[PDB]
Amino acid sequence: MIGEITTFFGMRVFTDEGRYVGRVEDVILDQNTKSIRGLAISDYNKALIDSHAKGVIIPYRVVKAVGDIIIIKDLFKRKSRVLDYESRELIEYVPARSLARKSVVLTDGTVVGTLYNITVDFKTGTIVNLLVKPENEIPDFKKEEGLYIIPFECVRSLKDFIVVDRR
Repeated sequence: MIGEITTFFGMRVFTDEGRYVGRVEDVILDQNTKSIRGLAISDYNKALIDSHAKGVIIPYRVVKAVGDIIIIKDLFKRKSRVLDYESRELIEYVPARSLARKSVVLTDGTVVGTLYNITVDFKTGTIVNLLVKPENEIPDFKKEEGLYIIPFECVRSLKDFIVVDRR
């Protein structure tokens, strides 16, 4: 259920009707809601998607399962419009990879380190932790496997420098 964001990368996505959607290229994040917003897909199925973009974004709420593959709700169908005189019906934000190995700093200006990875809940889509490769010795963040465990609650911006506070 809970794991690291790099796991998404390269995973094939299918629908819950067994139909191939594509391969995850990136993961779209939201600081305001501390959650995954969408998945960026490439090598995407033309039979299902009418589009000329390099990649398409699937909103994260349609994700049902993340295992060896990602299963999403099948939404690649046509609704049928109702006809009044006929019983028949008619038919006619920050990407995760752009945070790669950025520098992480405190509110005062201390250089905390370089971002290594991001911990997320795959069912909920909540962002849980940052994992920062250390460069200085701040006592404000606990450690595991030699990385700073920064609760995402404490992140205050994510532009050219990842900015982090003690609370």
